Amino acid sequence: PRPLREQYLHFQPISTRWHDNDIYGHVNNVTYYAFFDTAVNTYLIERGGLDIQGGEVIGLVVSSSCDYFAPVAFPQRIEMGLRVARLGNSSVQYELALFLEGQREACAAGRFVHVFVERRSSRPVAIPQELRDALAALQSSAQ
Amino acid sequence: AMATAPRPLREQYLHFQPISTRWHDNDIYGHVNNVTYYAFFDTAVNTYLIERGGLDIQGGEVIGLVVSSSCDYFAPVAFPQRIEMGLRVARLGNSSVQYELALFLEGQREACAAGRFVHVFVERRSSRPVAIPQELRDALAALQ
Amino acid sequence: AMATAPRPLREQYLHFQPISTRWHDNDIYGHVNNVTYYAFFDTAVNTYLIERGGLDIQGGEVIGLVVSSSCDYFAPVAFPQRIEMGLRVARLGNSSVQYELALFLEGQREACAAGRFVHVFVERRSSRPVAIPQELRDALAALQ
Amino acid sequence: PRPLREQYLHFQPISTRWHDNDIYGHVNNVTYYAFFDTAVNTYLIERGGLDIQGGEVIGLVVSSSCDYFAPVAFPQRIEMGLRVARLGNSSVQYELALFLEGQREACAAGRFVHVFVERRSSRPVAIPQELRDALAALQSSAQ
Repeated sequence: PRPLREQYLHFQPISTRWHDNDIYGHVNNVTYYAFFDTAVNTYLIERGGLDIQGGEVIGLVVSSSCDYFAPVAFPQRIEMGLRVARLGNSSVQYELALFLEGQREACAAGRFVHVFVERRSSRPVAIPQELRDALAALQSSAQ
Repeated sequence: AMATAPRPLREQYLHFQPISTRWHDNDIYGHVNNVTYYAFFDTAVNTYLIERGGLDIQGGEVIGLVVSSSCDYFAPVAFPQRIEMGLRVARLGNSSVQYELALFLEGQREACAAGRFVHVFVERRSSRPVAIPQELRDALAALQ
Repeated sequence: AMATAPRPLREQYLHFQPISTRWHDNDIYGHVNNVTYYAFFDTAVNTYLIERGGLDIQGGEVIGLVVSSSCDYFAPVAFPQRIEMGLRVARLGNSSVQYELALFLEGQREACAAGRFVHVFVERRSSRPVAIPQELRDALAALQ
Repeated sequence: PRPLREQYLHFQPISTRWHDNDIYGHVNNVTYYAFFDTAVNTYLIERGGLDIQGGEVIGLVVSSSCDYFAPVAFPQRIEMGLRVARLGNSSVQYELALFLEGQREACAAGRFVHVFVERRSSRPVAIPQELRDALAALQSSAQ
C-alpha cells in the first residue's frame, strides 16, 4: 500500500549522486536513511532554528525503518515527503516517503524517531520551543 | 539513553564478523551515524552469502533485493572503535529471508544496536522473484 | 586557511550544477568532509555525460574508468549550505578526457575547492580501452 | 610504476563494505580517499595521542590525489600502506598505497596533506609533540 504525495506536508528535493547506485544499478537501501536524516535536519535548521554547530540540544536517532516498494536510480530527480506522526515531550516520530519528482506514488516510505538530549551529557530535555513549533507544523493529517 | 526496546545479547546470534570503522563513520556529534549501521548490516550479510553461500555478485543470475529494514539504537559507538556484527536468520522462505543483526564492541556482550532486514531474491534482469538458490539456502539454514 | 594554490574563479568553468548537501556530508569537525568533494566531482561529470552525452550506465557497452584525481581545498563549506559544481574539460583525447571541477557556494564567485580527474573509456567486460563514443565526445567538446 | 609493500612503514587493514562497489562492480574511486583518511587518523589516534572528540588541535586536509593502477572489489581484503614524505612545522605530507592483502604491488597510490590548526579558529599551530613524534616515526625511506 503506497503513500501518495498529498499525504505529506513538507517536501525536500534531494539531488542524487553517482555512488548512490550500487552494483545492481539502483539507489542502495542504506541511502534512503541518509535522505531521511537530511530531510528532517534540513527542516529543523531552516524552520526550527536548530544549531548543529553550537546548539546545546541535539537530536539522537533512537530507531528507524523503511519499506521499499519500487527502485530509483541516479541520476533520477527525487523528493522527500516529511510529516510528524507524534510529537512527545522530548521525542518525536517522523514519517517519510521518497517520490520521483513528477509522480504520485511513493517508491519507499519509512519512519524515524528522535530523542532530544543535552549535547555533552545526552540527558533528555524539553524540545526548545522554536523546534517544537516547527515540528508541530509538520503534523500528519494522514488517514 | 536511546532506544528502550529489550537489548539483545551476543549469544542470541550465530555468526560474527568484525568490521573496521572509518573516519567519516562519525558525524558532526561525534559518534557513528545511524545510517552507517545499515551499511554494517548489508556488509555482514553479503560477506557471509558470498564466502559461505557462493553468491556471485559480479555475474550471478540471481540477486537479493532489500524490501524492508529497521534498527534500534541502544548506545553509541565511535570510530576508531573496533566493532563486530552478530547475524542470525529469523526466517527462511522459498524466495525471501529475514535477517536479525546486532552491532557489538569487539570484546563485549550487550548490543549497541539491533535491527533486521528482508531479502527477496529475484531474477537479475527481469526482477521476477525466483527461489533462493540451493547453495545460498544451505548457508542461510546454518544461521537459523 | 588551507590550500595556498591560486584560487580559480567561476568564469573559468563552462557548465554548472547544483548539488544538495546531505546531513552526513559534515564530519566530526563540522564541515563537509574532504572525501565528499570527489563524490561531487563524480556526480557533476556523470550527470552531464548521461543527460547531455547520452551515456547509458545501466546497459552501455562502454564505461569511464577514473585513473587519477586530485583536489585542493581553499575554504570549508557545511551542510546544509547549497553548493554548485563548475565543470570544464581541460583535454579531450581519443580514449581519455581530463576534467577540471570547482565547488562554489550557490551565489558566489570564489572556489571553496578545485580539482581534476581523468576518465579512460573502456569496453565494459574486457576493460580494453576503446575510443570515447561520438555522442559523448560531442558533449565533452562543448566543455573544452 | 607501482609501489611495493616494502616501500611503506606502517600498514592498516581496512575491511571492505557492500556499497564500496559501484555500478560497474569495483570499489569506487572516491572510497580510496576514505581509506586514506581512515588510515592516517587511526594512526594519529593510536600512536600520536590525537583527541578527535575534545582535542584543541585538529588536522585540516588541504589537498589530496590518487592514481589508480588496478581495481579491487568488495569483499576482497585490503590493507593501506602509510608513510610520511615530509614533516613541516604545522603541515605534513603523507603518501599512501592500497594493497590486496597477500600481494606486493599496489592497486592505487596517493598522497594527502594535513595542516594542523586550532579547533575553533583554524589558525595553524605547532604539531603537538606527541603527534610530531608519531609522524616522524612514519618517515618515508622510499627511493
